[PDB]
Amino acid sequence: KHSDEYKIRRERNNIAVRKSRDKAKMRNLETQHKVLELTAENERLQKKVEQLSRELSTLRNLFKQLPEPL
Amino acid sequence: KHSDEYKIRRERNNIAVRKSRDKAKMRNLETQHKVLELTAENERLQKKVEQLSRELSTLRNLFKQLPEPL
DNA sequence: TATATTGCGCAATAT
DNA sequence: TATATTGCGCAATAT
Repeated sequence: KHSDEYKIRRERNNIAVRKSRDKAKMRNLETQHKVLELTAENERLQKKVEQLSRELSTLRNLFKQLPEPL
Repeated sequence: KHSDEYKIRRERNNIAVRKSRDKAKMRNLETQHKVLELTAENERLQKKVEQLSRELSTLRNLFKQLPEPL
């Protein structure tokens, strides 16, 4: 339209749209950051699992003969 | 509204834009799905770490004054 | 003469 | 009389 109330409401909506779009950009960046954090924690936990496995293999490899006197 | 070539170019761009925006929506869904998958794998790995801890503590808890005949 | 992506406004809709 | 979100077109830009 062309009324003065129309122009002010449009100006305000354009402001809100810019704000909402900027907020969505920040959310998407936060989602990317979360993917990186979970990937790092996944690699930490998997290395921890493997570490425990390697320490148990060495614990069983050398164990071979637990004394059986009789 | 410059020419007939203008109208066809705009029609083709509107098609491309709708396609591009749909592709972005599917990409964002893929990122959400990835977050869920990493979250599930992180819970599986943390449970595995805790299981290995519990099986080690109970192993050494029954371990007591293991023979030292001197 | 091609499609793909993106900042912006609009209008409809949602809160 | 409020802002927030979203489908769509436009024009500029990128590939």
